[PDB]
This record gives sequence, C-alpha cells and structure tokens, in this order.
Amino acid sequence: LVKMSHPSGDVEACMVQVTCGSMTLNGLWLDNTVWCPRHVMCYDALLISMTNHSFSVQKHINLRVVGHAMQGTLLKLTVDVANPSTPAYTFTTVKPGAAFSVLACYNGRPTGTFTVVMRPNYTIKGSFLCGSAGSVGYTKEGSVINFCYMHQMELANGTHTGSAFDGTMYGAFMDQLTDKYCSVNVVAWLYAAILNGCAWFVKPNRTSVVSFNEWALANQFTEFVGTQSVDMLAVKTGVAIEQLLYAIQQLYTGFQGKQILGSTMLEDEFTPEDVNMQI
Amino acid sequence: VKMSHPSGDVEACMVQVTCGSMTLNGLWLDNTVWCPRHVMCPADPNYDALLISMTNHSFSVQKHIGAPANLRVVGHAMQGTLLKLTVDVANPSTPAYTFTTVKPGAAFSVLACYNGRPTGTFTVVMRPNYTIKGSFLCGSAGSVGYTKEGSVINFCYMHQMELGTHTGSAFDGTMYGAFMDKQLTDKYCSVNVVAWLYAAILNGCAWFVKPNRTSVVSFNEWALANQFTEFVGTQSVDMLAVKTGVAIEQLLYAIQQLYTGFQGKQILGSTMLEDEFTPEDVNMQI
Repeated sequence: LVKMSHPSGDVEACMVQVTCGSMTLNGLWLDNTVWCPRHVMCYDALLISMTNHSFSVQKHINLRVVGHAMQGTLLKLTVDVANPSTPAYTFTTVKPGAAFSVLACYNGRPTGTFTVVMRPNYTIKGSFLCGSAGSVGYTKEGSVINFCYMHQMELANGTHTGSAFDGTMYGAFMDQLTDKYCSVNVVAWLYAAILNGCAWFVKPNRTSVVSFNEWALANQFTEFVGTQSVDMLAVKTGVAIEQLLYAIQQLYTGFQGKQILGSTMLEDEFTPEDVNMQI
Repeated sequence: VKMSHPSGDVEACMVQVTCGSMTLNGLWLDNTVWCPRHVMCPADPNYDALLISMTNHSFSVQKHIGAPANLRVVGHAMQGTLLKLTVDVANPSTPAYTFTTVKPGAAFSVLACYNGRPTGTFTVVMRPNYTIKGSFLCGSAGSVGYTKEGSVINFCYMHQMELGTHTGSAFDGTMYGAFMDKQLTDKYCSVNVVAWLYAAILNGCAWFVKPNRTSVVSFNEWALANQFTEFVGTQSVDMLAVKTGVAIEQLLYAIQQLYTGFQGKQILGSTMLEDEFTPEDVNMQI
C-alpha cells in the first residue's frame, strides 16, 4: 500500500506561468484556454480594470492573451495558440473521500506530484508552498484526464483548498468545519490489512450500517456508504462490511499496543478502488 | 507528505521489449534500450547460453506512448542483470541523465509501467536490507526509478523481481542486495529518523529534546545491535539542526531512549518511529 499517483506527463505539458503585473502563479493551458486562479489580479472591480494586455502567459517546460473572463474564483483566459499537447479531458467535481493526484508547480514549472484525498471538510492535506496557486489535481480514466482541482490557498498549518474548474471553491471558502475519518476508506484499509494476512482485529461481532452511522455522528466519523469495490473486497476476504464496522468502533478506542499494516492509528487515505488495483 | 518527481521526462522514454513469448518494459535513452535480462528466459538459467541463442530479430521494441514508433534492434549485449539493446533510432526525447547507485535511506521516484505504458508513480526509500516496498504487479519488471537534480535525471533502479518486498538492479548491472534472477533483517534508517524528529521539532512536538547527548561514534556501535543503521551526517541534516538549534547528538540520544517505547506519548501522531522521510524531504517541505 503505497500512495500511488497518476503519471504526470499529460498534465506537465499544460502547465504555464501566468502573470498580472505584481502577482504570478501557475495556469492550466487546455486547447485555446488558460485557466488560473483569479486572485492573480489582486473582484469585478478588478476584472473591469483589466485588458488582455494586463496578463502575460509563459510556457517554460509564445502565448498572447486575446480574451479574458471570470468564472467563480477562476480566470478563464483565451490565447491565440491551441495547446498541441492537450489531453482528452473533462471537468468533474470530486466528492469527499475520493482520491486524486496533484501536480505541484511553481512559476509554471512542475516540481512534485503526490496523492491527496478530498477530506470530509473539503480541504486537502498536501504540500503547497508560496507560489503554488494554480497547481492542478486530476484523475485519469482511460486516456481521459479528469481535471478536478485548482489550488488556491492555505488555511491552517498544512491544510489547503481550491477550485473545481466550474469556478466553485470546495467548501465555499472565500478567496473550516472539523475533519472526520472517511469511514469507507478505513473499511477498505482494513480489508487491505486482511488481504495481507493482518487480520488480528477481526471478531464475529458486527455493527449494522444503520447503527454505525448513528455512532459515527457522535465520534467524528462520516457516514458509511458502501460501494461495489467494497463488496468485491468483502467477497475475496469472506469478511462482511458489518464486521469491519464493529472493529472500527473498537479500534478508535485504542489499538492497545498492536499494529495494522505498520500503522498505529486508522488510515482513511486509501479508497476501495486504490485497494483493489494495488492488491 | 510522500512526494515524487514529475514523471513526464521518464514517461517519454518507456518502451515495450519482447523476446519470444515474454515481454516487459525497457528504458530508451539515445540508441540504447535497457531492460532486464530475464526477458530471454522461457516459463536456474544460463544467461550466457541464452544470449548466444539470441539472433538479430530475437528482440522487438515497441513505443506506445506519445509518437508511436518502430525501433529495430541493431545489436544486443549483456551487463550484469540487464540487457543493453542497441536500436537504430535515437530517442528525440532523451534528457540530461546520469547513472548513480542509491544507498540505503535515500529516496527515489518509481514510474510503474506495464507493456511499455506508464500506469502510476510513487516514492520509496531504499531499505537497509537493499529492498524496496513498492506496488508492483505482473509485467511491471523494467519499471524505472530515478531522481532529478536540476534538469538532470539520475536513473538508479530498474525493477526486476518480487521477493513481499521488491528489488531490481542499478544501471551498471548490479542487483541491489546481490539477489539473483533465478533477505536480511531490515533496520531502522537512523538519519531519516533524525530528520523526522527534526520535523517534529520544527512543527512543535519536542518533548523528547533532553540536553543529554550521545555521540555519533557511540550511537553507531550502539546501533550495531539494536537494529539501526550507522548514522551519517549530511549538509541537509546540518540545515535542520541550525534552523532548530537542536544538535544531532541530542536526537541520537532520544532515539536511544525512544526505541524502548514512546511510553504513552506521541510524536507527529505516531507511537513508532518514521524512517521514510529524508533530511532533504524535511528541508524541501518546511
């Protein structure tokens, strides 16, 4: 169980530096559009101020802006060359629990890649430093990149949020509720444990989904919504979801010194899908 | 956070290499294609005998990603546990690169591929017992590990086999841990745990800083028997000590006490020690 990212080449070919006089940051160049965060201008009062000439766009790894418009918290810029390296792509909004890959850029140059889970409070726990705004987060399905995240801002110590390519900001943070454990990702992690022969925490006892969900409300756990990749884990292991829900309820109390997949605590950063592909 | 290098450049060099009924991945720089020699083994073999057996067209080399291409194998050779296949076309996308063997504790990025197609990228640290803990499946042999410094890629690993751990070879041909294509007890990597403590201190968790210090030389002889690695300082560690005002010899003491058990307390939310983050890591990320 490693944290696995999608290969970043497709997206590396679309990152650019976009500047608005004082402020500079990262942009995503798809076909004839450069997307980027709108606080490059730092709102409608800011937008009217601007000319096409007020932005300049560079590819490091020759673009003239010839159209500009605002969409939610994102600038949608039009440019006079269509990106020859543009992937087949899609905009989609992720839901808490889902995992995606982030390409962290600076000055329009990619520097790292990692995987985050969209956290129940609509933030992500990544590594973003000054100037990383406009790094994109994506998933890949076939050859179709799904762009789902443009990085905007840091809120607390090591917690970040961003936009969803319609303009909306995850969790509506203007440019935080308490976090919870993602119950299904934990269940999947415990299946991964069982699959690698770490099944000491399995007892016959069970907890229905309906009661677990009531229990979750009081213990900073999200609702559990089973899906088929979980059902596939249950089948291969012969352990029912309802058993693992009982074990979550008792492991949250304490691990009593023991281990699971090396971990001393619960792990909600792997999804049923990630477990399936990897194991 | 576990952070790997952008895989773009490396994806641009991944090939599929076929030999008889068997296929795996190769790396294509200049006119050379590297790949694991066990591509030649039908379902304890004699790799010299095998290579004599190989004619010109025993090898097929397909590029799937990017600009598809047909690469004829012009000559072949062997090198350690790898093959050097020469091909008539040169990778237009070869970048600036080196061939450096990594040491235990160091971190590198892996580009996992199947039938010449990248599928994922992650980061491992080379274990003191010379294995890595990756996610490799059937057909992943020949996936490439690498680190970038400046615009220069240092290729350091070509995946070979599953032991549940993994190993492959370096690009001179040496298999890491000298395993054979036909395991020591792990150890804690001490320099990384120093780094990780520094990341605890740099973030506020420093209840284990006591002024008592244990010397490097002593820690090492101590480590010899409590399953740690010799501690080696680096310029990177020295930047973490400076910024925090805690000396390496102090954390070597804490590591001696902390092996016994965290005794009810917590460090960055863990009760066992993390050896998977390098001083470079903590420096880059803080």
